[PDB]
Amino acid sequence: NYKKPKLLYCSNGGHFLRILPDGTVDGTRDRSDQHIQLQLSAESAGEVYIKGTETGQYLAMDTEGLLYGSQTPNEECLFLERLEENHYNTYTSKKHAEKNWFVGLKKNGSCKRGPRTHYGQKAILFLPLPV
Ligand SMILES: O=S(=O)(O)OC[C@H]1O[C@@](COS(=O)(=O)O)(O[C@H]2O[C@H](COS(=O)(=O)O)[C@@H](OS(=O)(=O)O)[C@H](OS(=O)(=O)O)[C@H]2OS(=O)(=O)O)[C@@H](OS(=O)(=O)O)[C@@H]1OS(=O)(=O)O
Repeated sequence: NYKKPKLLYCSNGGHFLRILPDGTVDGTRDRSDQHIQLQLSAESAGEVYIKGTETGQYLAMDTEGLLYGSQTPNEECLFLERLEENHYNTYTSKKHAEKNWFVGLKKNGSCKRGPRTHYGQKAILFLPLPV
């Protein structure tokens, strides 16, 4: 929540989180892709935004539970950051917090849906690395 740009790596299937020019969100194993470089920033304590440096779009979660890219920052773009016991990070949707809907990636690299996520899954665990 912080100063240099980062990558976000998910060890479930070995993919980095990725934000595309058309507004779609997925994951990839190709460490050279320019759409995987991210800039995090802190609202207040334990709350963050996540932006793609190349396109300029913000990460968001919609009413059905899927991830997508937004040109303007809004309430659907805010997330709750947690440093877990095993020392990974998790991100929870603010607007849908009463249901425990997480950001996550499937074994095949496409995005998980909010309603299909739980505490304990490999899919929800992320690790920040330097670009
Ligand atoms: O066809 S299976 O019965 O093998 O199910 C595999 C799919 O289930 C997930 C979770 O999907 S969900 O129901 O929408 O939440 O993974 C779950 O099952 C796999 C298989 O292992 S098992 O011993 O046969 O149950 C487990 O992965 S692993 O430990 O074998 O590496 C998952 O455990 S883990 O969280 O990755 O450690 C297990 O998750 S859970 O405890 O039931 O929540 C899907 O994986 S997912 O993409 O991470 O959501 C599997 O979908 S798949 O693309 O067909 O592989």
